[PDB]
Amino acid sequence: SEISRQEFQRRRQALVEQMQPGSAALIFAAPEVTRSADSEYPYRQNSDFWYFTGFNEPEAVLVLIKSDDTHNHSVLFNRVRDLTAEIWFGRRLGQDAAPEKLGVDRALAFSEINQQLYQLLNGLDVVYHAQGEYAYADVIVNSALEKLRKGSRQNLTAPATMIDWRPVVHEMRLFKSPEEIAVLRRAGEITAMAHTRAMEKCRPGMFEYHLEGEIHHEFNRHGARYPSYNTIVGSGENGCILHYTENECEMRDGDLVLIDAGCEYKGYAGDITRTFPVNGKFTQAQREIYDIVLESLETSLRLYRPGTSILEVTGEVVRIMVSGLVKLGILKGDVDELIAQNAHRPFFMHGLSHWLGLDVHDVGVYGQDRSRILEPGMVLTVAPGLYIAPDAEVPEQYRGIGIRIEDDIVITETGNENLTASVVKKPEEIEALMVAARKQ
Amino acid sequence: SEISRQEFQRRRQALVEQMQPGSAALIFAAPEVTRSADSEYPYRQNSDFWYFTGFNEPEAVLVLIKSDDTHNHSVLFNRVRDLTAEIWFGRRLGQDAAPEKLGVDRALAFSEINQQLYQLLNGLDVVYHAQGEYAYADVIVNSALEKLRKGSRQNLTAPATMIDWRPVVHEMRLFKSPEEIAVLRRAGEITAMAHTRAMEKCRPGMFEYHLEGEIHHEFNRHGARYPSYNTIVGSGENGCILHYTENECEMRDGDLVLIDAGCEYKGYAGDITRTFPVNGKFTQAQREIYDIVLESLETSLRLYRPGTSILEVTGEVVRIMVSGLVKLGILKGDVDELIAQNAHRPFFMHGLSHWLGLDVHDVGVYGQDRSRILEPGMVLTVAPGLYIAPDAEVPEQYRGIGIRIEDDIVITETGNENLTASVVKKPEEIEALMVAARKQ
Amino acid sequence: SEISRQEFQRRRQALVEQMQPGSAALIFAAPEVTRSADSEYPYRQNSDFWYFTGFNEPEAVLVLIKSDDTHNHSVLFNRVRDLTAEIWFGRRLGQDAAPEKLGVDRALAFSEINQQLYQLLNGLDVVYHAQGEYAYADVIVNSALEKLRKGSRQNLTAPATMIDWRPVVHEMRLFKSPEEIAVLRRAGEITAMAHTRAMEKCRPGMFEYHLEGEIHHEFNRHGARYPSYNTIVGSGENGCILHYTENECEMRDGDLVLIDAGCEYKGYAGDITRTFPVNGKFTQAQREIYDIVLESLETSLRLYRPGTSILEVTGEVVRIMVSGLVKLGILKGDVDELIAQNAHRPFFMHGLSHWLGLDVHDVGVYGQDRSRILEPGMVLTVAPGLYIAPDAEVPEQYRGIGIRIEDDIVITETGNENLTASVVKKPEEIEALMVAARKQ
Amino acid sequence: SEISRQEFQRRRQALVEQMQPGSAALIFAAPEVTRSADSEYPYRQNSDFWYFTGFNEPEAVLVLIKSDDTHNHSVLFNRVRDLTAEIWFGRRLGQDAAPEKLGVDRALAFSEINQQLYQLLNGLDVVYHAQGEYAYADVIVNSALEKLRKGSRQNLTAPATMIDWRPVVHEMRLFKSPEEIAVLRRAGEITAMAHTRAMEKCRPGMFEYHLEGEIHHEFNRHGARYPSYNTIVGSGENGCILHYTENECEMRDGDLVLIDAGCEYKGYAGDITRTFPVNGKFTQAQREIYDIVLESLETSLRLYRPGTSILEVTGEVVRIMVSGLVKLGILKGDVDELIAQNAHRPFFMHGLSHWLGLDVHDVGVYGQDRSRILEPGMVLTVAPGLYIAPDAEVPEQYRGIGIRIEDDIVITETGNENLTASVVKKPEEIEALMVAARKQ
Ligand SMILES: [Mg+2]
Ligand SMILES: [Mg+2]
Ligand SMILES: [Mg+2]
Ligand SMILES: [Mg+2]
Ligand SMILES: [Mn+2]
Ligand SMILES: [Mn+2]
Ligand SMILES: [Mn+2]
Ligand SMILES: [Mn+2]
Ligand SMILES: [Mn+2]
Ligand SMILES: [Mn+2]
Ligand SMILES: [Mn+2]
Ligand SMILES: [Mn+2]
Repeated sequence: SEISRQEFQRRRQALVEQMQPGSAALIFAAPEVTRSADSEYPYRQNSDFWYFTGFNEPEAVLVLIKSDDTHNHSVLFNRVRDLTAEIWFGRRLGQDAAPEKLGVDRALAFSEINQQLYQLLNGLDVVYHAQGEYAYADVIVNSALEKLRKGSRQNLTAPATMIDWRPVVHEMRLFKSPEEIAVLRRAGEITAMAHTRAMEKCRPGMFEYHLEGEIHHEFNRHGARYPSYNTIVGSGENGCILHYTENECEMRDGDLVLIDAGCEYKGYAGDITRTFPVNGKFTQAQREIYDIVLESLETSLRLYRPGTSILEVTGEVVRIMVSGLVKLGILKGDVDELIAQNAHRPFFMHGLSHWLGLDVHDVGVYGQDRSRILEPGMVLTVAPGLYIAPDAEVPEQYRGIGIRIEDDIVITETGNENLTASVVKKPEEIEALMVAARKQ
Repeated sequence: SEISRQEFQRRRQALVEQMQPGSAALIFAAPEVTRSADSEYPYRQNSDFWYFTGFNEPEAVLVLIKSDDTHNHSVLFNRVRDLTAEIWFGRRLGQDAAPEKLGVDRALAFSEINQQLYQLLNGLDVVYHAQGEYAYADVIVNSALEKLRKGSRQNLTAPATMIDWRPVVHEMRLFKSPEEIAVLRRAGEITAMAHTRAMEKCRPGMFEYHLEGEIHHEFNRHGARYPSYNTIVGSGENGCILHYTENECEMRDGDLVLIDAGCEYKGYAGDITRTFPVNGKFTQAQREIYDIVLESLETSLRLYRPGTSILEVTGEVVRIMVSGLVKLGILKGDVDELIAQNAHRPFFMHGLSHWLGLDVHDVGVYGQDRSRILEPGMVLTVAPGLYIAPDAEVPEQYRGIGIRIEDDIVITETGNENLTASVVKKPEEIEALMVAARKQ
Repeated sequence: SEISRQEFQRRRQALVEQMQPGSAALIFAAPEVTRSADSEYPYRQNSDFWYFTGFNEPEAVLVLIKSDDTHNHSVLFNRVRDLTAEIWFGRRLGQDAAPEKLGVDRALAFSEINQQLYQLLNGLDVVYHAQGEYAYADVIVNSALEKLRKGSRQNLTAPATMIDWRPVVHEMRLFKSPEEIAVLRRAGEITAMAHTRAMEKCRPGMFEYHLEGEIHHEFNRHGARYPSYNTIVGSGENGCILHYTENECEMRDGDLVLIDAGCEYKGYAGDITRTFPVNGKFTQAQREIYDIVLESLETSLRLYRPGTSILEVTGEVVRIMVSGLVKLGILKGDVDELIAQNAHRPFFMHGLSHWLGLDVHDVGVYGQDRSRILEPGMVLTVAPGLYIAPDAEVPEQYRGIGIRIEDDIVITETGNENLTASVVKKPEEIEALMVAARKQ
Repeated sequence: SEISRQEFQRRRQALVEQMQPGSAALIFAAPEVTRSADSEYPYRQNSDFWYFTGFNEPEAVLVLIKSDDTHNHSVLFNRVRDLTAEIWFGRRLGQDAAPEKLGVDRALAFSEINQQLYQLLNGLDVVYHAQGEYAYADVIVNSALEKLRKGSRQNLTAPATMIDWRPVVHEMRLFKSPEEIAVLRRAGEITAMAHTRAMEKCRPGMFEYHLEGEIHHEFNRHGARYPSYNTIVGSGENGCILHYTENECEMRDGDLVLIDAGCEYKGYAGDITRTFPVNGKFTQAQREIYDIVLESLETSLRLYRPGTSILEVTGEVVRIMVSGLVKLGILKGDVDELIAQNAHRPFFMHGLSHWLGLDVHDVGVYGQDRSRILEPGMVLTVAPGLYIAPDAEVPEQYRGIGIRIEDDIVITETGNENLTASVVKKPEEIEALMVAARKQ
């Protein structure tokens, strides 16, 4: 699966449709980023710039100009071609090939941007710009507007209105197209395959990072070179740390391991969590906590549909959790009183669901307390968990247990589709999978 | 292999030994670095801060104070402990545990640095600071010195002399200790194992990135989670691009593949290049170029020793190259005239050798044209290559061939030790290794 | 004459009337300005901040909030009272006295602005801000908007639209109210008195700066402590330099002296130029150039009225000038051809007229080539001049002559009113005035 | 009096003498400074740049290069000549005329500084630079050093040591040469003439600013165009505000007026304070406070000499003050106990003496509590005062009285010379002077 030329074109048009007449929108590429000294991290394009271009170079700027309600055109600034820079650091699109390759009307050298950008904004009424996203962008934009402001004797005028395009663009990204869902579907499959492999490879005596290596190799073999976020492999008490990425410990027989990992496929994020016994067999105490988290996930997957909200499903999860914990003697008292006192918060201290897309924690307005009514095309995670601290004042057998189970879904017309159900989560199925692998 | 507490202590003392009396040296940690939106790249500590601390947190500053020629002490600023930040993002050293863990006299909260740093520099004559390394550091340091400058009514005075410690510290890093060599030795072994595996797995129809996945998995299984630089896998004409990292192409029977990859083990970089046929059998034309590059490497490995230089060995390599190319009809004319006209430069257009250590392109003064006389403890690469452009005006059979062969060495008392010789480079040995694997 | 409380109130309301509902306008005070080391120049408030407040302290910000089409309110941030800062640097308004004194609804400490401003902008749709006017303002505003942008979990939202209020406010300042005209009328009288005094005091052997001292003393005695711009006193060849402020030369019998000087009365600028003989008697050559400049001024004063433009009157001046110069043999050829070739530009190389108000070069849109149709209430200068370079290739007697004559006017319903006609400009009247004084 | 070419040359050499061999010192000119919109304050050169050049243009940089202990040379960067910029804003030195006019070896265009400065610092060991003085300077200097740091392949190296030249240069400025003393002597005379005139012109009903106008006119007529600081004219209760510059009040019969004003002559500051009755006749209550302040001044003028300190003389002044106040019933108790409790501080709350030179609050180290031993050539103020608040709990007749009397002196071999004694300070002499004038 991939995103077509035509889809990138549609997105630009959909933004232009919402822009005021006599305006220009400016979307900047991400800077390169130092890892150490002269070496750089692998390049990651800005998600919003990527969304309208599918162009993976730095030092580029998309300018969409709306002259009026039926006339508009696109200008790309990008790096000029250069034999020496390309023998070294690899090929560039340049200006000649860009109009056709990327479907833009004009392409200009990024090195000429300060000489050209103000001429493009001259006489417009509005400029859409994401101020404070990048410093190099703010410098370029403020420098253009100052030229126009001070150039009234050269008959130049600046647009007096500056509008943030992020709310508009993030509201667009919140609703996935059929193509986007097809890509995210494959990101979910790739990620599931990686998690199944981690379960099948796990043995006591391996280190947490060994499972990270297995996962990343699986991402890569399907053409997802990078993860969408830093992989979490928290065995034992490390599973009580929500974003544990040290992954430095020897995995011990008797412990659970919590794996939170997701690939990045064509820009889009997978995001799955699975928790399982290192030795392939859940203890009674481990099952008791795991069952509460699994019921939470399974109930949420039933409930999520158009018309409800993350807040409303979260409330049901809290009920399931508080009731389960009371039955184990981890909480004491009346369920409804405990719910009203948020007595689950020491054990479940994060949100159930976030938007998913070009970023793992994707853009889009949630509403107060995540009360926004869900609609078809919204893509989100379902990620209940329970984390009992090593020093919690609860029965000994629950102390130092961290369990999360997380799936990725898309809201459909009548309910939801689970993108990550191809990796098992029922305990009996986890155990069968690990036994099968240990034979072979 | 690892670096001991005592070794970190020795390094600090070695720097303090060179500092003026009545001075303080300020060494800042690296900032966290955004990959996209709220997600961050895996943290990489500043190599110089790492060198004196082996401490892998951001928002930390080492202050070494030399009161006089026998009195000095160390102060660490680091992140305070915090239960909520640690349930989320994982554990912190804090101030209580830091003196013992890191061998410093005092530890203070990074959040108090602007209230404390000027009190530490008050009345000193010199401050050692790497100006322009990090903006957040320059702001902290300039803000401290301004307080002191303007506080003469509170009996405060600023050191009038600011010295860059980088030349001193980089001259220290240039000469590896026995422990550093032991670590780099293991980085070389780990990297060699990865390159052997890539050769053994390569088949036509696999993609360049598939070999990247194999390599990274091998790094990880030996406890080197990250590469020291972005992995290069350039098959066919892609091998003519020196830092090709797209690794996006299907590998074709008939083509060579150039793999440039290195692990990062305990901070230290491996750096190996091997070029081999995708189908396991070099053609006559491929052998003809490969043999020139291999002779270049083998001769350089014989020559490198105390007393010579990168420049002097490079001159021998150029002779070997120009002579080989003339014999193939790729160059025409008198060898010595061609050498004097640098007629190899269209085909070999980079340096033979760089320093290697905590950075792949390691710190240390090279001298003019890399004429610095080599001494025991210097660690460096030997990396001859020949790159014939797809459109070079040479016999057809050499066009689009990129070959590099690179090993890592340390200068010893009587010659050099090859850290990366455990992966094969003689063509007959490459071919045997790939045939053996293809059986199985 | 002065500006009333009620007038400041009217101005704010007139701006609020034009603002969108659910918006806030932010108007910042000028920073203090170093002259040398710890000493500062006399404080000059930002003209726009002054316009809405008549408040002459630094570190102040006016926030006008339009909740909707009938509800709005004002908030002032200003310096808190402080006994020690006031024993030293003199009295402050503070927060208690500000609402009544300045007619604002609320007053808050400037030192709390970063804690309060974002709460004032929370949930608004638009913010009016003059971006790039002051750096300290941009930092305050961007810091507030970032808090709101990132505070969606605390139910905060930033206005997505930022609008420059300068075009609106400068269009307001362009049309003077009856009170403003009364003040500018007195600024013109004060300035005229100063220029008359300079003529009456001038003797050969005095220095240019001596006339500057006379002028400034006259400004001050009428309660205009500061000039509106740096005083020009260019005798002889110095009169060929348009903004000559060195005023360092001995004034010579035989030379003309050009005095360009203006007071600042209650914020408003006077701006007069008079040129006269140092010895009180114009030569034939001096009269010949002076008469052309005077006819230019006198014709322009007849012509300026609603319905015409600076461009249209400038064209008449150019005709008068080119014709006069041709008659003197300073230009050669056909008048209309010379006009079409802009042959006056070596001698008259600046505009005839600029807007006048709180700034000497006052705000307001001129239109292309200053073609904007004039309307009652516009206040402007009329300032023709001719400058013949010491090395111009013209008859010897005109070389090194600089003459400008400048008056300040306001456009009325049927023509214009001359605010600066109380200082003489007809040569016979200049000469009588200087003879009378010499007796003283 | 003026400062010779030779003296500027001597100063540069005296600095070069103290510089390390293989170093360059960088001294930047002051920026132009906005008063409002496009209008600028009168230009004031940086005192340190002025000290070595007597050059009064912006955008200039003096580079003094010490190659070794007998070889050094000077380079000026300054504005290029330009006919259009000079017809408008007046003449420029340029590069051709600068070597001779300013006694420098080479002059280069300021517009080429980023292309040339790094070539001047290449290969030096030390750079003397006043970091944080001006932002435009820090940008220029850091940009040069970065070029050198990163240009090792072009055989460039940066000086690793940066030293603040301000301590050295300010220690030079602290000791005035015979020429400097001659100029400061004339600044004292000019300032005294102005203060005598203010006394002679004062009548009840005049405003405070009227005396400011008289003073400034007197400065100007002697060729001191600008004051060295903003003039203070505090009548009545305004005299209790130390730096009262509003000067807005009608002067009332019965009140004292405190005038603090100083001219700037050839860069050097006069600084005199005189307090006198508005109506020409001191009351008993006014005399009682005035006599304490005058005894303080007269005793200090006797005491100041090489070997003592500002601290030591201040202690004598405090004794005189506490004793006087006790006799008036303004303080109660034992003199020595009151002195030990600093019981004078409500009434005398500033220092007695500051250094005087190119800045009114001149550069130079004071020592702890101003304990530095005085030496011939030091120039300083002597400025005791007593300020009784309108609401002080003291006998009614002393409330709202502000009196300061300040003279400028230079330490000589055997004592001091009073530069400002030509304006009267004994009350009987003040009264005679005002009576004489009233006849005018
Ligand atoms: Mg347990
Ligand atoms: Mg071929
Ligand atoms: Mg003449
Ligand atoms: Mg009284
Ligand atoms: Mn997750
Ligand atoms: Mn998630
Ligand atoms: Mn390599
Ligand atoms: Mn290498
Ligand atoms: Mn004028
Ligand atoms: Mn004017
Ligand atoms: Mn004073
Ligand atoms: Mn003083």
